Amino acid sequence: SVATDSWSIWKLQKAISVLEMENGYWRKKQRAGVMLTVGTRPDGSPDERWCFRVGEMNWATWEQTLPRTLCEEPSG
Amino acid sequence: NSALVVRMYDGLLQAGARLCPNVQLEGIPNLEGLTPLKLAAKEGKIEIFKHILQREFSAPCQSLSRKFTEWCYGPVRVSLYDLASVDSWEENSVLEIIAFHSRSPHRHRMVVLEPLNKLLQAKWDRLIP
Amino acid sequence: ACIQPLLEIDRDSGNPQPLVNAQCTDEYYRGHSALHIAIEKRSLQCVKLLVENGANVHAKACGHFFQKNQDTCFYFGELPLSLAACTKQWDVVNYLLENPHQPASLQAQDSLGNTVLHALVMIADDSAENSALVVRMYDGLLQAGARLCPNVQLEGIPNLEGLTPLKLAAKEGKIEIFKHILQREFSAPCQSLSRKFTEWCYGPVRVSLYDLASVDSWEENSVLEIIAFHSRSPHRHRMVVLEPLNKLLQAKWDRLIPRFCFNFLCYLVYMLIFTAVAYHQAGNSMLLLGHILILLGGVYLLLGQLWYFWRRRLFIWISFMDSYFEILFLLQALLTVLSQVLCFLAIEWYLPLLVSSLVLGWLNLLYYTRGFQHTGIYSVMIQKVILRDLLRFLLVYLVFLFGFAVALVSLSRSILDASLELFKFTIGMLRFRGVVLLLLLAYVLLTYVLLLNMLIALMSETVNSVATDSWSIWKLQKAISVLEMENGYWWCRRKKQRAGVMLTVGTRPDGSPDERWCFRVGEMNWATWEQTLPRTLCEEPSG
Amino acid sequence: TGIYSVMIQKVILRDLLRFLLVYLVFLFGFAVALVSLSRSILDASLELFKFTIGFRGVVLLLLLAYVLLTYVLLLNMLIALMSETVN
Repeated sequence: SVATDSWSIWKLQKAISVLEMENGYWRKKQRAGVMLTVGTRPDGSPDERWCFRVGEMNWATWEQTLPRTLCEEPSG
Repeated sequence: NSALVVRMYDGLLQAGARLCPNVQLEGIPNLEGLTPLKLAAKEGKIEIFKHILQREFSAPCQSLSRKFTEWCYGPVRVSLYDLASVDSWEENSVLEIIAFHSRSPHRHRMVVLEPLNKLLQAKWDRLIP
Repeated sequence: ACIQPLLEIDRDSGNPQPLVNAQCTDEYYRGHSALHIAIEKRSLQCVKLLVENGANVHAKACGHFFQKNQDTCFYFGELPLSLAACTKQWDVVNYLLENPHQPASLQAQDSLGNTVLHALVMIADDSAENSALVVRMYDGLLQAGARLCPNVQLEGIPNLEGLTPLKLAAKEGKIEIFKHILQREFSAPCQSLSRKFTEWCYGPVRVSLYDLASVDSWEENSVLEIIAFHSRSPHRHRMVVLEPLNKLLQAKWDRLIPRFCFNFLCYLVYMLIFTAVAYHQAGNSMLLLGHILILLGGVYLLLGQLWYFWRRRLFIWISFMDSYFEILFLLQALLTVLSQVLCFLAIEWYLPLLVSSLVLGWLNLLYYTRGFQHTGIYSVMIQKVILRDLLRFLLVYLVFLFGFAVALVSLSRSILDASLELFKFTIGMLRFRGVVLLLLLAYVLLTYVLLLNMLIALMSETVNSVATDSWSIWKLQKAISVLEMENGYWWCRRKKQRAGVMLTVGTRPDGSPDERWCFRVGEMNWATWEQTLPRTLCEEPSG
Repeated sequence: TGIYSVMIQKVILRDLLRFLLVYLVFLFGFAVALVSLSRSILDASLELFKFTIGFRGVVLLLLLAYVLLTYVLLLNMLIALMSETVN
């Protein structure tokens, strides 16, 4: 039970180092996500938000129902 | 506890979409200036934080969700996670509050979560040099 | 509802480049056709509608999103049939095979030379549902290939790297489809597709025959040779414990014990002579003869190691783990010959270097302790511990010793001398004075912290499933030894004996008799009484 | 102490076969290295035995590698004890 927690603490240390490096010495940061138009608000205006993409592969999705997609075709 | 809490939280978000549509309730700060996500990150609540980051609404009030699927092809899919308060661009991000502000013994667990994991791995791969 | 009207419109307009076979242009998504989309959306009727209107059922989808080992890429056989097979759609595969308009052929290859069978190999991740789908789809495709193209051995088709699907599963490290292919049984009339047959069954005991088509290390580019030398998967050792490979390597090791013991005796005499010639440095003539013998032995061993690094592909997979031990032996022999060359010139650095070339030699004898079945596992565990823990501990200890020695040379007012003093201390056998005592205490405390931390790597390795894995990795080491001993290095024609006994297993889809080199394996199963009795070659237990 | 005696007999079952052989080979190598550094071999071996429990830089590197080998053998006996530690 301690091994996964120690691995998480190492991930935390690496993240703290990443944040201190993103702070900069004495540059300006860089957003990592891509701004995308997800859909429609209650307003007619579309809600466009900075999304970060994560790949997934599931071999059990054949019996399950397909979720709603933003793009019907894999683009970019 | 957490099942009831997330059920009540999503139910209140749905009722907010029904009653006050032009208002983003999760953007409301407290006197210390925290949205509910930043406060969940600071106070160390794992289950609600993980739920908000992995939140999908299949309802007509789909705009409340933060997890979308960009495209699905065969077994593979690309999911989208919102980075409203998460990205370290703006002041008082979720990562900045977890690393520097929150006092919890299990805070590291929040870094193992799915949307933060790939983001911090990519930023580590960028900041290796 | 628009598809058949659109295709009727394009057919009535007389289009030279038809709409149905139109493929994408973008380099990301190149070659994609409407048939691929109809297959991915799991619609058999849309596939039939597209095929009846002249769909190219062999259209290759060779974009960057396809045919890739890259991130966020889905690799299958670029062909529509391979897409339907990899996505668990048997009805679509059967329609693409048996339609009257344009049947898809199983011999078809993509831009990488892979058939649909290679594609089923490439998408395995050794998961339960995945490997179940892979073996079921693979057996169904083999049966349909026997029915539709009977004179064709589909498993014999090589790709651009020159691999059958079995060799491709061996290289890519896919265990479950590999394990299934080695012991396929068909209770159908298509018994010739199997590789496991039953020579005779009497009650619970039975003798099974395993085919050795690609398995035997007699032929070139075998499965054993690519598992030992070519595949880079972390689970290669598991693949050696599988039943026909296990029994085959057991028989070959039991046959090749005496050559191993002869090489052990020769190297032990070599090390005794090298230690005796080093310990001394009428009698001068004997020492000169011993030095000449050591030079000749080191030259022979260096030639053997040079041939080994010449014969092994990509420096034995860049010597990351298992082959580095042989590089240690090669470096020891190189230091031996360099020390002899410096002693021939009588330089001042001859006698030190030779001594070094002694110690590593007495470490390299540990190679042979991989034998004898208990110290072999002990050596495997010792090599796993010394692979990464001892190197990092020595590096951090060297850095700490350099810092402490630099502090000692700064406070006292050679660098090496301080290091030597630390080494002696390592064996273990008034404000400035208190500060120096505190510095020595801090150095000893850091050394103790490192000593306590080095146990944690061993504790994690004991946390790992070592019981199933240590025996398997020892068997892997024994198999590598069997292959290298079968080579001979200069008596190269020694590896000229096939294993097994050639037997007529059955009839092919072709009329010709099925003749294959089979290996006999005894089995005893007490649960076969509810099951149906299998077809036997011999009715009575013979030989 | 009976279970301790069972563990001790199982350990001496495993120490004398592999550990004694590797330790004897290491002692012969170290004594031969010492006799090379100097210019009674048994005496040197005994000195080596004392060292085990108890040109200059090259001798420091040889002693450091020998101490590392002693630590590796101790860690292998700890790994054997850990394998015996299964429930």
